[PDB]
Amino acid sequence: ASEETLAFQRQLNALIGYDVTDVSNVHDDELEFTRRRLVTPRMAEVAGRDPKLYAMHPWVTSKPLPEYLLKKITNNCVFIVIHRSTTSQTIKVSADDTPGTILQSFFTKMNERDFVLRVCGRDEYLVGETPIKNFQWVRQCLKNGEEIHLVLDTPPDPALDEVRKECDRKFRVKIRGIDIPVLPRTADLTVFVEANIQYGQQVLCQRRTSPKPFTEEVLWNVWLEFSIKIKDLPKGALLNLQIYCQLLYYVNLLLIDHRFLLRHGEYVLHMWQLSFNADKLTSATNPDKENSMSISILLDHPIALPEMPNQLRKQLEAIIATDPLNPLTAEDKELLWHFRYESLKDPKAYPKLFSSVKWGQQEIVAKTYQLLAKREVWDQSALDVGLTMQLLDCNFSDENVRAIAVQKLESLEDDDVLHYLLQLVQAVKFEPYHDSALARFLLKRGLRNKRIGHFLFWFLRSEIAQSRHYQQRFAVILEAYLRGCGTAMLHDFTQQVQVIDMLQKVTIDIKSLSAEKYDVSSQVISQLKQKLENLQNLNLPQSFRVPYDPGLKAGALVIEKCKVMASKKKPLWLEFKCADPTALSNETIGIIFKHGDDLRQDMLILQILRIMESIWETESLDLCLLPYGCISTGDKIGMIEIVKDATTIAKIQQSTVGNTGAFKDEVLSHWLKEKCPIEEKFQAAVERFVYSCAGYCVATFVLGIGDRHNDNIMISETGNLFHIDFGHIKERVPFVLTPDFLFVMGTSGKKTSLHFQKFQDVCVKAYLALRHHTNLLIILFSMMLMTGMPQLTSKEDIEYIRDALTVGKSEEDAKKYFLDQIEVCRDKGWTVQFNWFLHLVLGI
Ligand SMILES: O=c1c(O)c(-c2cc(O)c(O)c(O)c2)oc2cc(O)cc(O)c12
Repeated sequence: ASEETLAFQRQLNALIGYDVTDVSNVHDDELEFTRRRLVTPRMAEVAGRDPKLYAMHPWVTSKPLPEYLLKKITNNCVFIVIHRSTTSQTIKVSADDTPGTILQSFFTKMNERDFVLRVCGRDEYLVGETPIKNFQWVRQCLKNGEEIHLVLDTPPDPALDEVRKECDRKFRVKIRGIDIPVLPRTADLTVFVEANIQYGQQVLCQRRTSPKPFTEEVLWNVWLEFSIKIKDLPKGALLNLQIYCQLLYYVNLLLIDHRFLLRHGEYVLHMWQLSFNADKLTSATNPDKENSMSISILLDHPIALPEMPNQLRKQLEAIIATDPLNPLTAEDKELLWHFRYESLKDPKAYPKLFSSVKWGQQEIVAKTYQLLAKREVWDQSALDVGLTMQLLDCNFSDENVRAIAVQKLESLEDDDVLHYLLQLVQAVKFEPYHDSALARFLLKRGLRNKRIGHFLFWFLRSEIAQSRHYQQRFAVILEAYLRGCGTAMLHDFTQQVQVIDMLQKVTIDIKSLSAEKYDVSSQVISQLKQKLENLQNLNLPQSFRVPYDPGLKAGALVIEKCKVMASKKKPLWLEFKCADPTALSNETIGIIFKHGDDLRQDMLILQILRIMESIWETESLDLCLLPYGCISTGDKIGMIEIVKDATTIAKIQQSTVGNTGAFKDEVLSHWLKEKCPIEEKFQAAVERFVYSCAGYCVATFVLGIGDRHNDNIMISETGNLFHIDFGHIKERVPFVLTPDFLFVMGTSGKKTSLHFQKFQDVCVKAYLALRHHTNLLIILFSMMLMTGMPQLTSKEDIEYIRDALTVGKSEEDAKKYFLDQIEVCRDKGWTVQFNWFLHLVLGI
C-alpha cells in the first residue's frame, strides 16, 4: 500500500462522498466482498471498449425518424454549416451519409483525414458508421427548425481516458433485548418485538414477544420458533425485526449470506426509526450508534446448495390480462401455478405467475427454476421495458427471476438506457444483495458510454449523499465505476464536485440572512457578489462540465448578473460564460442552486416527462414540453437549469394588476403579442402555447399533480408553457386551464374556437397515446412513490394513476373522460387560483 495507492482511495472517497472502505458500520463483509467481485466486470468492460468511440461518445438512435421530423426534411436532404475559424461553408448532404462521407465530400467541394465534426460550442461529436439523421443533435436541430453548425477540429486523444493500474428443524431466533440511550416524552409507553421472515415484501411467517413497559433497557431472552423449516428458506429471505409501541424501530438481516451460508452467531443490530417504501427493505444498519435503538439477538455451517378446457383457459387469460395493481386470489394463484407451462408461453404473465409461487417451500422453488430453465419463449420475446421493470420491483427477491429481467435490458441501446437510467438506478434498492445482475448491468453500461456514465455518477451520488439506508451499497457501485471511467472523466467529476461544494456553502450562507421575511437586502446582494469574487479569485475552477448537460462547458462567473432570488428559500441565480470559444453566441448559462426543496422529487418527475415525450414520439407527437435539467447534488440541495426568456404566469398577472386575486383574462395574450412583434412569431408562439399547454395538461393530470398555483407555471417569449416547482406535491381542478390560457387560444366565454379545438384534439391524441403504454406508466409511477417519497406510500396512492388512465375503459369512453376534465376547468374559471392566492400568498 504505497502512498500512491492510499492517495487514490482518498480522492475516490472524496468524489464518492462516502468512505467505501469504512467498516465501523457492518456485521459482516458483504460490502468488501462486492468491491472485490466487481473488479472483474469492471476490467472486462474497460478492455473491451473501443478507445476512440469511447473518447468522443457519439450520441445516436436506431429508431425511425418521427413523422413530425419527416416534414422538416425535403427530399432526403440536409444542410450543415462547417466552420474553420472565421471561415465557414454550407453544404447539402444526403440524410444517409456517414460523418466520413461528409468530410470526404467536404474536401472535394472546397495527415489528411485526421479531423472530425463536432458541434459548435459543445463536446458533442458526430462520428461513427451511422447516418447523420440518426444523430440526436441533428434531430434536435430539425425539430427546433434550427441550423446545424459543426466545427472541424482535432479528434480527442484516447490516451486521456487512460485507466490506472489495477435441516428439518424449524427456524428459531432469540430476542435478548433492546437498548436505547434516551426515550420520548410521553413516557408511559409499552413495546414488543415482532419478528418476520420476509421475501418479496410478503411475510412467510411471524412471531412476537410479550408486551412490556418502554424503558432504556428491555430484556426478554425469549426463544421465537417459526414454523417454516431451515431447508425451506429461500436465498434472499429477510429476518425483519420490528418494534411496536405502532411501528417505531426496524432493522433487517439476510438469513442467507452472499456466500450461501446460514446466518448464525450473536448480533447487535442498530435499527432505524420510523417517521410501504424502499428503505424498510435495506440490509444496512443505522451508523449512528450513540443515539439509535439496538436489538440484540442470537441464532442457532449449513450451506444452501445452488391442454386445458376452454372456460379454464379463458379464465386464465382474463387474469393474465389484468393490470399490474390488481391483486390475485388464492384460486387465482393456484390456477396460474397449476398451468405454469401454459402461462409461460406468454411473457405478460411472468409477473403474475412468479408471485403465485410459494417461495417458502424448497420444492416449489426448485420446480420454478426448472420451469425457468426453458426460456426460449422469453429469450425470443420482444423487449418490453414495462414488463421487465415489473420483475425488478419490491415484489421479487429471487436472484434468478430478476436476472432474466436484467437479461432483456441488455438489448437496450444507450439512447434508451438514458431514458430509464434513473428508474433502474432506483431499482437497486430492491435488490437483496449488494452484488447483483442489475448492479453489474449499470456498472457495465457506464464504463461503455460516457453520457450514461456521467449521469450514473450524479444519480448514485445523490443517493449516497442523502440516503444512509443505501449509501454503502451505492458507494461500492460508484467506486467500481470511478475505477474505470478514465483520468479525463475522473478530472471533470473533480471540477464539478469542487464547483458544487463551494457554491453549496454560499447558497446556504446566504439563506441564513432572513428566512421568514422576503426582502433581498441591498447589502445581501452586495455580500453575495463579494463571496463569489473571493472564489473566482483563482481558487474556483476556471471551468467545469454542467452536470445536467455534460455537453456544455461552463466558464467564469458573470458576477454582475448573479443575485439572490426574491424567493422564500432564497435560491441562487448564477450565470456563467460558455468556456467554449467555438460557441456561436454570447448567451450565458443560467444555473440555480437551491436549498429547502427535495429536488430528488423534481428530478424523478422531470424524468417521467422525458419518458412521455419519447412515448409520444413512437406515435409521432410533439407536445413541446420543457423538461429542464435538475440534479439533486446532495442533502436538500441541488441545481436547476435556467430557461432563458421565461417568466411566472402569476408575475404576468401581477404586473398588469398587482398583489391581488383580481386576475384578468387578456393579460397573457397581451404579454405574448408584445413579446412577438414579428407577426410570424406570434402565431408561432401561439401554436406553441396550444401544444406546450396541452402537453403539460395531459402529463400533469396522469401524474396527479395538476391542481397547482399560478406561480409554479412559466411561459417563454417564444410561447412555451412549462410547469416548474415540482417540490413535494374544497375546490379542485384536474389541471390548470385558466381563463388567461383559454383566452390566448381565442376563447373568452364557454364558446369553442379554432385553436381551442386544436388544443382539445391534441390533448386527446396525447392522452390516448399514453394509454397505449398504461402498464409502463403504472410501474414507473409505483417505483417512484416507493423510492422517491419520504413518507410511506400505499396501494391507494398507486391506484390513482390507474383511474386517471381509465384502465379497462374503451378509447371512446376515455376520449370523452378527458374532454370532461377539460370542461371542469372552464366551469371553475379563476376559482381555484384565487383560492391558491388566498392560501399561499395570504396565509388563510
Ligand atoms: O424556484 C424555482 C425557480 O425559480 C425556477 C425557475 C426556472 C426557470 O427556467 C426560470 O426561467 C426562472 O425564472 C425560474 O425553477 C425551479 C424548478 C424546480 O424544479 C424547482 C424550483 O424550486 C424552481
